Amino acid sequence: MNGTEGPNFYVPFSNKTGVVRSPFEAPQYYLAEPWQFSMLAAYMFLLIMLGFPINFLTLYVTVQHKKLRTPLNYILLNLAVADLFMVFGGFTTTLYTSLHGYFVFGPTGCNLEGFFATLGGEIALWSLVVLAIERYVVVCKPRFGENHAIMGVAFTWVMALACAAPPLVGWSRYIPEGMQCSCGIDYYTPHEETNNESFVIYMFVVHFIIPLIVIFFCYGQLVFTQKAEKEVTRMVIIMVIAFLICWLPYAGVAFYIFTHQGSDFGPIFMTIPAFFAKTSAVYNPVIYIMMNKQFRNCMVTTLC
Amino acid sequence: MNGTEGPNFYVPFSNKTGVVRSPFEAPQYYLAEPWQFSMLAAYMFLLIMLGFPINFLTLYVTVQHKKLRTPLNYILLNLAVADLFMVFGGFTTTLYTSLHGYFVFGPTGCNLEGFFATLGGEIALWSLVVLAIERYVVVCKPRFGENHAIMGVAFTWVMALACAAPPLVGWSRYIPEGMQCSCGIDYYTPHEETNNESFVIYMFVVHFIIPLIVIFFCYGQLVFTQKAEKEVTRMVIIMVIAFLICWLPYAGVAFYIFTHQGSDFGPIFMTIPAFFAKTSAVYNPVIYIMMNKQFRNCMVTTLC
Ligand SMILES: *[C@@H]1O[C@H](CO)[C@@H](O[C@@H]2O[C@H](CO)[C@@H](O)[C@H](O)[C@H]2NC(C)=O)[C@H](O)[C@H]1NC(C)=O
Ligand SMILES: *[C@@H]1O[C@H](CO)[C@@H](O[C@@H]2O[C@H](CO)[C@@H](O)[C@H](O)[C@H]2NC(C)=O)[C@H](O)[C@H]1NC(C)=O
Ligand SMILES: CCCCCCCC/C=C/CCCCCCCC(=O)OC[C@H](O)CO
Ligand SMILES: CCCCCCCC/C=C/CCCCCCCC(=O)OC[C@H](O)CO
Ligand SMILES: *C/C=C(C)/C=C/C=C(C)/C=C/C1=C(C)CCCC1(C)C
Ligand SMILES: *C/C=C(C)/C=C/C=C(C)/C=C/C1=C(C)CCCC1(C)C
Ligand SMILES: *[C@@H]1O[C@H](CO)[C@@H](O)[C@H](O)[C@H]1NC(C)=O
Ligand SMILES: *[C@@H]1O[C@H](CO)[C@@H](O)[C@H](O)[C@H]1NC(C)=O
Repeated sequence: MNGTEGPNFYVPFSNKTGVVRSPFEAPQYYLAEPWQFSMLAAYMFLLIMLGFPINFLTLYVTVQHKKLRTPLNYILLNLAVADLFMVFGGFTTTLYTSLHGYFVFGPTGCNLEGFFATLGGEIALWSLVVLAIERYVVVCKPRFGENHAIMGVAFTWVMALACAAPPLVGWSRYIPEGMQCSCGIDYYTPHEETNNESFVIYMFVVHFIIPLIVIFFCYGQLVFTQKAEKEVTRMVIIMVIAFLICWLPYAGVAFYIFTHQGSDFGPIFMTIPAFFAKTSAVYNPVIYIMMNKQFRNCMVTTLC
Repeated sequence: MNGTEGPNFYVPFSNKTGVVRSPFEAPQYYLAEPWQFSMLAAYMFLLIMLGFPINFLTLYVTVQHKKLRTPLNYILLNLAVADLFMVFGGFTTTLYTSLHGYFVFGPTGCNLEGFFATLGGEIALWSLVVLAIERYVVVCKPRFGENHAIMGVAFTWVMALACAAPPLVGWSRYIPEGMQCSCGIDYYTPHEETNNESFVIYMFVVHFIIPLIVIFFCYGQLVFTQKAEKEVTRMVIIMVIAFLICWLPYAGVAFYIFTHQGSDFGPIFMTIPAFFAKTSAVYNPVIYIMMNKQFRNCMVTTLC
């Protein structure tokens, strides 16, 4: 093995020189310089200070304006609420961890950082499944109304909790990654007590591949088969593209590690894809403002 | 003396145990923990990422709309330009310095950090003198026009360089302060080679007290003697109040040090008032948007 396994961690750094220390006990300065950690903390402080206002505003405008009750309006409001849980439930721990260079709050802090990012990411993925079905029904007419949109909202939380929750209670586990200042699913160790292998297969099949198959089925039916409907279909296309840009690098590296456990990689290998993925809390309302005229006008009316 | 003086620095920390190292050579971890430096860097990254867009938008909107040519519009455009110089000329060095825990760029980096902050702050203060005169002339009628406003703009640069430039070329000097990750005027040492004492008296009399006398003489005329002119006067009042909030804590501490050289103070003593003062690069265009209806409508028009 080229890294160091402990009871509840896997450090991507060899202990042949004796310097490896648990990421729950001491700063991780042996594997990176302090200025590198301070870049993580500065990046996290930015996302917190932008994420809270742009998601609170999206929530506030939606509730204030009763005209915003299309399926798109409901899903975007749901994403704003899940984004706020990521910022305050999860990102507050990332920032504190990045300031000191390790999980000062220990395994509990790791569980908070990982759970809310896994929860929020899967709400976004299953929301895109809901919108793809809605677009397919609306455009191909093979009616999707208010009830179906709200039923879809509750559906996203059920599926996302079915992915984020078991690692809290004994199926897989959340474990620090990269420079050890963020947490994710354990792709690194067998750890039979938690049946790690079955959960990763379950996560990738049910909560990655099956949703993508549904989205591209509905899209395929769209392509091989009015102005207000076109504006919504155009935004959903960009929402899916943005999701792929955000999460595919992380998905590929995680799957590579899972199929190459113990291989020679360093802390930076997962650090960059992990922290790039955390932009997921911010970008959806930015698309919303740029690609939905009615909502953008409501925000200007509310703001001014 | 309760601190440590070297050839070009004064560290507010006793070298009785021998751990003091030059802030141009080594990280300053002997006087503060790494997470404290990381807090400075996260704060500076915030100010750069906010400072550049809000000031650039003010410049762009002002140039685009030919109607924005009042004396207030010219001064706010001048402030947006000086703010941009602060962000890219000065704040980039602060972020890098605060990431590493010391002035890796050395005395040149200290000169960049201090010069552009002193220049930009003095442009703001002499701009308030111009606005006070313009308000007193228009309201009390004892006519101020485009020529007067632009003449005032050039006047603010001449006065600000009369304060900021001599420390580059031998009258006083810029020296790190606090946790040593920002730079300002030498209030700490005699250093007769650069005639430190006479510059500090010159700075406080010519570039603090004389401008405030002029501002409060004009205001005193306003108080103890239409709708469009009231809005401008209201905005100038808040600009003055905001300036005093920003700079009075720094000015008071710096004057205390100058009259109690060598006394027992620590690094936090000047750190917080120093870094609070750096909000000066962002706040003026915020007031602009909230308190000038014409400019706010033009911004909304341009951005949408
Ligand atoms: C990396 O190796 C070092 C050196 O063997 C380990 O440090 C020792 O740990 C044992 C177990 O508690 C102690 O009894 C020794 O006193 C430690 N020695 C020193 C010099 O610290 C360290 O635990 C290893 N790190 C990991 C994460 O396994
Ligand atoms: C603080 O005191 C220490 C200890 O006296 C100084 O370090 C010494 O500096 C001399 C002069 O260059 C060297 O010859 C010694 O070898 C140094 N000793 C050690 C242990 O490094 C240090 O220069 C002082 N710091 C400042 C800023 O003046
Ligand atoms: C390095 C230190 C430099 C310090 C010196 C800085 C000087 C700044 C002055 C610029 C004048 C620009 C003139 C721009 C003319 C604008 C004309 C305009 O818009 O109004 C015309 C109107 O007819 C009028 O009566
Ligand atoms: C109009 C709105 C104004 C709003 C802003 C109001 C600011 C009030 C405080 C000013 C700072 C004064 C600094 C005085 C420094 C004295 C420090 C002192 O005595 O401290 C000794 C000790 O040894 C040190 O470590
Ligand atoms: C810093 C926080 C991180 C890296 C959180 C990680 C969350 C996951 C393990 C997310 C997994 C996935 C998605 C939410 C969407 C794409 C498919 C998955 C299963 C890789
Ligand atoms: C971090 C950068 C700092 C602290 C820059 C400091 C700049 C000055 C020394 C400015 C001085 C003043 C003003 C510009 C306005 C108020 C009066 C002074 C002389 C304190
Ligand atoms: C560790 O790295 C070396 C070098 O690439 C490799 O040969 C070895 O198989 C790796 N260990 C594991 C367990 O994969
Ligand atoms: C250093 O601190 C002590 C304690 O307050 C003080 O008495 C002394 O005057 C200080 N040194 C100088 C040079 O003022």
